[PDB]
Amino acid sequence: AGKETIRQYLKNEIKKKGRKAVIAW
Repeated sequence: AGKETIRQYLKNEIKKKGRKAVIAW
């Protein structure tokens, strides 16, 4: 869980694909 909030949840294991969750959805 991202309770380690950096578990990789800070990256969603994707950075949502590169923080794309805005660097490009």
